[PDB]
Amino acid sequence: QANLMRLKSDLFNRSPMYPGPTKDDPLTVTLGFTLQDIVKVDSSTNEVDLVYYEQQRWKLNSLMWDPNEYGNITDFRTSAADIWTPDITAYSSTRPVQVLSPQIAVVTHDGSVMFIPAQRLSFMCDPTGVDSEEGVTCAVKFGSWVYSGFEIDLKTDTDQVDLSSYYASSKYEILSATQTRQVQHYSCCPEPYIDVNLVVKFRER
Amino acid sequence: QANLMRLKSDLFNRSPMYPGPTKDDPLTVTLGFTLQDIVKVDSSTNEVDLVYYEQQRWKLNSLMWDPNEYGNITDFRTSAADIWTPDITAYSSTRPVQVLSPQIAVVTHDGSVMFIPAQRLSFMCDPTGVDSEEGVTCAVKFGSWVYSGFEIDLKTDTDQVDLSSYYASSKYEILSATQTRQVQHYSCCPEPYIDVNLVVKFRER
Amino acid sequence: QANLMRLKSDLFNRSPMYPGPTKDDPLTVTLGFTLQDIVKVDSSTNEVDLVYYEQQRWKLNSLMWDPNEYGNITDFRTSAADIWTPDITAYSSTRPVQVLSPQIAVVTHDGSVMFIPAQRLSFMCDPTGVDSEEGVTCAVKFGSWVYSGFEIDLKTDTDQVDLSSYYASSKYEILSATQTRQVQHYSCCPEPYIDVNLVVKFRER
Amino acid sequence: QANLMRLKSDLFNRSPMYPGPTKDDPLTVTLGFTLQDIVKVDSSTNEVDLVYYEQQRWKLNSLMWDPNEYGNITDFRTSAADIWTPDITAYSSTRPVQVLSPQIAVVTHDGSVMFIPAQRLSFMCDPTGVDSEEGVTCAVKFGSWVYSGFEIDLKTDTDQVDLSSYYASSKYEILSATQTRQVQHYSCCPEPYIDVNLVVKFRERR
Amino acid sequence: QANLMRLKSDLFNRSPMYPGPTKDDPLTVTLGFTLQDIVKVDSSTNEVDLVYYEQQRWKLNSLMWDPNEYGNITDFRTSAADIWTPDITAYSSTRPVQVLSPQIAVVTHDGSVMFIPAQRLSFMCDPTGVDSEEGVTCAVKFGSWVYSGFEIDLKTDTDQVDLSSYYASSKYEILSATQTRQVQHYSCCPEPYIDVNLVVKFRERR
Ligand SMILES: NC(=O)c1ccc(-c2cc([C@H]3C[C@@H]4CC[C@H]3N4)cnc2F)nc1
Ligand SMILES: NC(=O)c1ccc(-c2cc([C@H]3C[C@@H]4CC[C@H]3N4)cnc2F)nc1
Ligand SMILES: NC(=O)c1ccc(-c2cc([C@H]3C[C@@H]4CC[C@H]3N4)cnc2F)nc1
Ligand SMILES: NC(=O)c1ccc(-c2cc([C@H]3C[C@@H]4CC[C@H]3N4)cnc2F)nc1
Ligand SMILES: NC(=O)c1ccc(-c2cc([C@H]3C[C@@H]4CC[C@H]3N4)cnc2F)nc1
Ligand SMILES: *[C@@H]1O[C@H](CO)[C@@H](O)[C@H](O)[C@H]1NC(C)=O
Ligand SMILES: *[C@@H]1O[C@H](CO)[C@@H](O)[C@H](O)[C@H]1NC(C)=O
Ligand SMILES: *[C@@H]1O[C@H](CO)[C@@H](O)[C@H](O)[C@H]1NC(C)=O
Ligand SMILES: *[C@@H]1O[C@H](CO)[C@@H](O)[C@H](O)[C@H]1NC(C)=O
Ligand SMILES: *[C@@H]1O[C@H](CO)[C@@H](O)[C@H](O)[C@H]1NC(C)=O
Repeated sequence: QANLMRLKSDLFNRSPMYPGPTKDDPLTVTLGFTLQDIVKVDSSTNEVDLVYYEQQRWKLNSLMWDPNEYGNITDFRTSAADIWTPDITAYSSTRPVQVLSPQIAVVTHDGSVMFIPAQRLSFMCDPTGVDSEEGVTCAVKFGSWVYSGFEIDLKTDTDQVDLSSYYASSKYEILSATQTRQVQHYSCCPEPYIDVNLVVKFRER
Repeated sequence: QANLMRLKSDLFNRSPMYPGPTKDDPLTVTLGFTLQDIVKVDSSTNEVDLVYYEQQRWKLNSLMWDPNEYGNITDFRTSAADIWTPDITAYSSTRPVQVLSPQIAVVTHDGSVMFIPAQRLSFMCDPTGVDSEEGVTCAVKFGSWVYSGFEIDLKTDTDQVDLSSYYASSKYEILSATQTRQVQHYSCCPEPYIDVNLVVKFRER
Repeated sequence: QANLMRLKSDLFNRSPMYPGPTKDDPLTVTLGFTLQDIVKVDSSTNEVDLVYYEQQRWKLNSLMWDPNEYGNITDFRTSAADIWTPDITAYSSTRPVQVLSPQIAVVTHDGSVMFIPAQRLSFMCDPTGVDSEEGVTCAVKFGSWVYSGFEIDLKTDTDQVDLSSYYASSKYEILSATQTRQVQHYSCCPEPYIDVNLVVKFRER
Repeated sequence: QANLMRLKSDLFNRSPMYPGPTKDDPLTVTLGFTLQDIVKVDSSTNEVDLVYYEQQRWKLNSLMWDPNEYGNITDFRTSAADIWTPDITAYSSTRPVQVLSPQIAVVTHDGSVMFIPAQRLSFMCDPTGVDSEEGVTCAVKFGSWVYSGFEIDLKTDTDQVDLSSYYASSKYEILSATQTRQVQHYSCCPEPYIDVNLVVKFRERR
Repeated sequence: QANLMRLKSDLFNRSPMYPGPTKDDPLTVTLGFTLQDIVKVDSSTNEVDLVYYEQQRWKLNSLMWDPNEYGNITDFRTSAADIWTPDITAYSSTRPVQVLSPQIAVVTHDGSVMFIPAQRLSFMCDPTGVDSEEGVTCAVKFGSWVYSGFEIDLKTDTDQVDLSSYYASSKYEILSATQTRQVQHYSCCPEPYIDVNLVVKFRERR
């Protein structure tokens, strides 16, 4: 307890909070999805609801420490309000995301942060044909809402979505699920934005 | 990091917050809409639900800085709670607006602020005839709830709503969409209020 | 800006907040309704939903100032959390009221305050007969929940509800709408409570 | 204004907040219900929705004052966040309670507090037979969730629920409504807990 | 009052908050469920809704005190925001948990804490066959979301879920209900996580 209280005090009480990334000190966030369930499709509004968790990983110099000065602590859990977190947003959602897990992240001595929020998302998707053998494909882009590619870049560790926790008695079975980095240009804005495109192909079980 | 922390400290910790516009120092807010989806119509209550994002832009002297005094920083991202934002309100909503994007704005060295909230809005609209070839037209006014034209004026850069992110497999297709400045007089109040009228004509796809 | 920051500082930072009205210093609140839409009726639960805005007006000595000492400022906008507001409550609601406008009031140099919240209210009302020529009548009382007539009195400027913003394509048309001061006694309590009774007569369009 | 600001400052800024009742300084809370409407029944989930207000009354020494030292003020209104309030909970609810009135209480010079929250409650109730002449009976217990009878006791002033504000055009009419003190033992916990059992008998209006 | 205000001040104002368990100072949380109602099943989405309360118990050195230094106070009630509480999470929920009881815990002089939140949970469950004599079985794992078995361990006092407060007029009857410790490995993570698996077998009332 004593060593950890001291470490947290030194990282969070002694400085102002990290103000986020800049063009001079950009940040790369690693994203990965673990898909748990396609809960419902609404064919009258073209909305689909997913439950998943989203692994987020980044690294800051201001969160480094030497374990020997703090009783060999290599990592700790902390409330996500104590730290900056990236503003990763689904681009075609139709409702506010519902949070299904505690807002707690893990910080490691090299300055890396891992944050794995579980979410339920409603997004735009036409499920016509879901009851056929071929199924339907739907897609949703995840990226920073406010930072361009000059401040936040994204990457994945793999292009395969993790399906090993997928609910075996779901109404829908997954035929494939990929997660892929893309670059986008928008009408509002001259600079490239980065996203990860989650593409899921599914049908009725 | 260091230069930005210093800049934010100088703009926000050294003064009281901007108390909003006055008759002596009025403010012009530029509005523009990007329509993403007409999600649903309810013909039994005459309510329609849109998903869009609303570009808001204004300029304050108290947010100016010289880039050379702060490591050539020309702009930064900041929480919308750190700054004043205009109280832009839909005049015929039937539910509280749901916020679909992070509450983060971008401030530029000339004192200009850009804020682009994504929203889902339920508003008053009769969808009878939506299943015909001619479609239906619906309209909603956006403006300040509490400031008259003597404190807040509005403008648009174009009268065409941006449709380039419109969901291609929506239940509804858009025939036209305009955004137009207007002046209104109300029973309660002797002074002109300004709004932007969003007029959307649509039908079943 | 400078004059207004100074005025707000002198009214709000230099004293404790107004603790509300007393028997020695009672307060009169003026109420008026502007009815926008009867959104739905539920004949299986006897609930009706209205959208309206409610004009509230009162006057305090502690909010007076001389305009000449503050750059000729005659009024200003301020967050409703910065000031006391009356606890006006619908007496037959079935859900929490939903707030559809920003919580911002206007204070004038004579000490008068105006606050105009837009609301959606579900309340108790039997809509049987709404589809006939004669229509139905429904009523809801608005008053302080906790202050009797010895601390808060109410009045209206007119007994006619403002119908000039009523949605022209509503499912329901308004035949009449009145707002009238009344005195009530309740089982819990020996002292008179004051309310304004909103009586609306309507039918299917 | 001046006298009241001064009184509130003396009661709330000069001390730490009341930490709640103890075995040495127990508290009696008086409860009473005023039933406004049975809004709906759901026979597919066995849930019923009531709208009521709940009168709560208790007394603390730390809220006493002499009226003569404060301009003859005998009582005042204050936000319920400024004071401790009892944690009265429905024991068979199926949704969070919805609050329909402002969170404001009235404190009197003898140290007594009155707080009357209006609420909408969904609770467990089988409405099968509601459309008959005999109706259905449903019941819900209200009590402290965390304090036993050694710290919080409950009482009623009357066993009759107040029906004088009952909505006359409700879908349901009330045949009877009682509010009655009871003592319960729970498996988790060695002390008796006190509740008030609200029993309502109703049917479809005819 | 005076002794308790003093005790609370000494435990909460004089130090920083407990930063949670570590590999060097791990923590064991005891869990137990009391099932009140299966409120609904949705066979079109495979979601089931339960109402229960979850008894949580743990022990910290930093919450110890000697009763003789504080007027023989052996325990007290305190807001759950004043203390650390474990981040126990259902692993197959489809909605945020709804809280049905006040967020108040009880701390005892030996440093032990008891916290008993009542909750409504929607979780993944196929109710096909619920209308038969054999019924359906459904399961949900409860565990820390962020702490592995090296920081938080779990146990139960019994493997039988408490059914003595189960609503007698529910749409569903319970045939059996167990609560059992398990060890899991996940794709994200090399270290063991501990959970308690709540297994409930039920059918439509007949
Ligand atoms: N260079 C600048 O001054 C500046 C100003 C504002 C923004 C911005 C951009 C976005 C949109 C870009 C992408 C598509 C829709 C939103 N996400 C959202 N919010 C913002 F504040 N970006 C850059
Ligand atoms: N001249 C004054 O002292 C004053 C006082 C109050 C208001 C005001 C006006 C409005 C309504 C005007 C428009 C239509 C409905 C609302 N938005 C809302 N909230 C307000 F506080 N405006 C000016
Ligand atoms: N004389 C006193 O000490 C005192 C105490 C409490 C109240 C009070 C009254 C009400 C009810 C009056 C009206 C009908 C139902 C509620 N609204 C609600 N909340 C309250 F706190 N009024 C006066
Ligand atoms: N003597 C003690 O150490 C102790 C500890 C905890 C509790 C307690 C009891 C309850 C339950 C008792 C009743 C049935 C369910 C809940 N309401 C809830 N929350 C609590 F914190 N009571 C006593
Ligand atoms: N020491 C580390 O490198 C590390 C990093 C992150 C996490 C973590 C793990 C989890 C998942 C474990 C279990 C199954 C899915 C989630 N709950 C959630 N939130 C977290 F922050 N644990 C360990
Ligand atoms: C930390 O590491 C070193 C061994 O390299 C050891 O001397 C020390 O005692 C360890 N643990 C603590 C709690 O200090
Ligand atoms: C800032 O601008 C000057 C002038 O062009 C440049 O020479 C200097 O290297 C810049 N400093 C930075 C990017 O920190
Ligand atoms: C205030 O009023 C006087 C008299 O009309 C005028 O001369 C002065 O310019 C006004 N404005 C300010 C900011 O003092
Ligand atoms: C309190 O009431 C008495 C009436 O008996 C009166 O004389 C006195 O003025 C009042 N006190 C104050 C401080 O107003
Ligand atoms: C605590 O209990 C003792 C008996 O052991 C009693 O005599 C004393 O009055 C109590 N109060 C204290 C120690 O403050």
